[PDB]
Amino acid sequence: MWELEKDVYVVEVDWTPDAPGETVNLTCDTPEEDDITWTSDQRHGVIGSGKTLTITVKEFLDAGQYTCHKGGETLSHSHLLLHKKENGIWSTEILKNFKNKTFLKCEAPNYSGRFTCSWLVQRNMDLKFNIKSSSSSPDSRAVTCGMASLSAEKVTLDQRDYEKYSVSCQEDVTCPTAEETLPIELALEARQQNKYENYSTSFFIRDIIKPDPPKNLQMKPLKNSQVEVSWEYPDSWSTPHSYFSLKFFVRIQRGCNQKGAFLVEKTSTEVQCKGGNVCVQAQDRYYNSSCSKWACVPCRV
Amino acid sequence: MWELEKDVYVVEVDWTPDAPGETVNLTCDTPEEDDITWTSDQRHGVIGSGKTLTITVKEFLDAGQYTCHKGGETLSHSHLLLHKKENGIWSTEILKNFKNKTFLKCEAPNYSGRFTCSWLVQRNMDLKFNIKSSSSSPDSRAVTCGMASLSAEKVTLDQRDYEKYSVSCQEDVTCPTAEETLPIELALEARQQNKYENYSTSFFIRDIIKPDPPKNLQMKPLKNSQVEVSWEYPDSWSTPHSYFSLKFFVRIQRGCNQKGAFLVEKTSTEVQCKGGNVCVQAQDRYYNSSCSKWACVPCKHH
Ligand SMILES: *[C@@H]1O[C@H](CO)[C@@H](O[C@@H]2O[C@H](CO)[C@@H](O[C@@H]3O[C@H](CO[C@H]4O[C@H](CO)[C@@H](O)[C@H](O[C@H]5O[C@H](CO)[C@@H](O)[C@H](O)[C@@H]5O)[C@@H]4O)[C@@H](O)[C@H](O[C@H]4O[C@H](CO)[C@@H](O)[C@H](O)[C@@H]4O)[C@@H]3O)[C@H](O)[C@H]2NC(C)=O)[C@H](O)[C@H]1NC(C)=O
Ligand SMILES: *[C@@H]1O[C@H](CO)[C@@H](O[C@@H]2O[C@H](CO)[C@@H](O[C@@H]3O[C@H](CO[C@H]4O[C@H](CO)[C@@H](O)[C@H](O[C@H]5O[C@H](CO)[C@@H](O)[C@H](O)[C@@H]5O)[C@@H]4O)[C@@H](O)[C@H](O[C@H]4O[C@H](CO)[C@@H](O)[C@H](O)[C@@H]4O)[C@@H]3O)[C@H](O)[C@H]2NC(C)=O)[C@H](O)[C@H]1NC(C)=O
Ligand SMILES: [Cl-]
Repeated sequence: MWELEKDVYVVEVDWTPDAPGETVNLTCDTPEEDDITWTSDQRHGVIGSGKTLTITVKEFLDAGQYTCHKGGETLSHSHLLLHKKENGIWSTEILKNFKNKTFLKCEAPNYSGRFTCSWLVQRNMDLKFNIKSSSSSPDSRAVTCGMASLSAEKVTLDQRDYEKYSVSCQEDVTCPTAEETLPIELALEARQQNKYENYSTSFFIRDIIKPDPPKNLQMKPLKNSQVEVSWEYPDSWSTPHSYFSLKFFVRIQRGCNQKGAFLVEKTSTEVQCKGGNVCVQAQDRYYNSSCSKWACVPCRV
Repeated sequence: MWELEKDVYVVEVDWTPDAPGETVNLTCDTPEEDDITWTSDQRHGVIGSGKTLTITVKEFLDAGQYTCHKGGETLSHSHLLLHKKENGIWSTEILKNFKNKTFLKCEAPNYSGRFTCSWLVQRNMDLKFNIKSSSSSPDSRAVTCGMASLSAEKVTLDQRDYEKYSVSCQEDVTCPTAEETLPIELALEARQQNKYENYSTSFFIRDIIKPDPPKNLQMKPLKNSQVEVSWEYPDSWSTPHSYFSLKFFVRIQRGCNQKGAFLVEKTSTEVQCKGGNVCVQAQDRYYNSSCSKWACVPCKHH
């Protein structure tokens, strides 16, 4: 057993059929020692007595809020969370993993240090999240995360729509241009009713980069079946652009889709369409990170 | 007098003819107090006695290793180095200054933070060098230098060729784009026998930059007395090249010389030669730092 916060404890439990439950002592926060009575918010009536209550916690009915009493007045209460362990593996049942079998997915629009991480939930009910820097060493990368919020966007995997959550974070001290020598290690604590689980992830900001689509994609014809297309770097992207260079792929219509797109490092090109869309996306010139969303415009005069 | 390291002390001395030497007390590192005697590695026999030896240090014979003894066994020893001061000036006799009358010359091939400093020596014998960050304040630039090594190259000044030393250094913390707001202040300690001197220098890495010569200098003709010459930035140079841009000068034949060289910011040009060499050197586009070495290459029927 271990303390999560004031008067909230987590109990690790082996979830095999014939497992011996953990015996946990819960003492009352009062100077008195007589006429002490205990109750649970999962059971009817008095379930114990004595200043210290000793119980065997195996099932989830053995969890919850245990309340003290003396002479009809309440005294204190302690909360029990369960951390399931089955076949040697810690449970991961509150969150739904993405197609790539990861649970936490983070992406950053630039190298400033700000980024967001997101996850999916199997059932959006009675949830409590909290995310922070897992490693707390001096040579760790300090991060200041916000509070988790339910997002309007709903990811659809298999034939099910999962609600997604998200949280924005900022790296404390930064030098965008500097090379990253060690990763950002994060940890999400997840609760659902009286179930406790936790998810961890490590990453370099360079690997999670995904620029925003190029802005001001304008049109200008040239001759029969030819048109010059121009654009400019997005406002979100890191500055100066001479250092944080970008490359672009250009495809035609009728992550990184490289089926029939041609590379252009400059911010303009000449191409033939005369019917259909001319779409262009961006990527960091020097590192193979995630590409941007497509920015499309028709091919009409 | 002041301590350089454990049991090694430096004595500042005015080297005018009739100068009063500095009196220095040397105590023994032992709990005993009787039968204590002193010797020197510059003098024969016992030169003193008592737990504390008091001597007048003026000449170099008064320097060296002073050893402590009791009952035939050695106890401890202290080393004395001399720092000469003549006409108010601290001596600079171990090192030979360059043509520009400086002693330390540093150069960097890129903005990484790595660089090297070099110096010359008048006589390569019984030398000990050590270089470090002179200022040790919080707002100073921290540097981690290596060990000084004798170089194969020998600079030739006047009518004599002098042996050269060099040491590579790295600036602890770096930010590629960042502007340098204060310089890198270094200090070299030099010893030769029992003589101590020290040399200092301050610089911004941007000022010591000297790129390496441009690589893959290929040729491709055009017409009678016309030919296109192309090259590419050197591998040592900082990246990305869109930020760390370079300039190039192109001269003809038959450390920026630029006597008859013409500027080209792009990595190629068309020029007339039809006989001779076409040489090209590089420089940082935006700062007037040192230029690179030259990269040279030579130049019927219907
Ligand atoms: C993700 O999820 C995992 C899985 O739960 C988290 O891992 C757990 O973290 C907690 C807190 O960091 C760990 O608890 C600590 O455990 C140590 C060591 O405990 C063992 O050794 C002790 C020796 O004194 C012993 O007392 C312990 O006994 C208890 O537990 C057993 C059952 O295991 C039970 O039978 C006993 O009756 C006891 O109740 C155990 O054998 C312990 O020393 C710590 O306590 C000290 O330090 C704290 C901090 O100051 C202090 O407050 C205490 O008073 C005490 O001085 C503390 O209990 C837990 O062990 C981890 N789980 C595992 C499997 O190792 C992980 O933290 C989560 N990560 C994130 C990022 O959220
Ligand atoms: C390059 O070369 C120059 C030239 O030598 C170096 O300059 C010298 O650096 C050293 C170390 O930083 C300096 O020594 C210190 O001196 C101070 C002040 O000393 C004066 O005032 C003292 C007042 O208490 C007094 O005691 C001193 O007296 C001694 O010297 C006189 C002769 O000058 C002699 O007659 C006496 O008998 C004494 O022996 C002197 O008047 C001193 O306070 C320092 O000591 C304290 O701090 C150290 C550090 O913690 C500590 O260990 C000590 O116990 C003590 O608490 C220390 O001795 C020296 O003064 C500098 N030279 C000059 C001319 O100023 C320079 O450092 C070199 N640079 C590089 C980068 O290598
Ligand atoms: Cl210099």
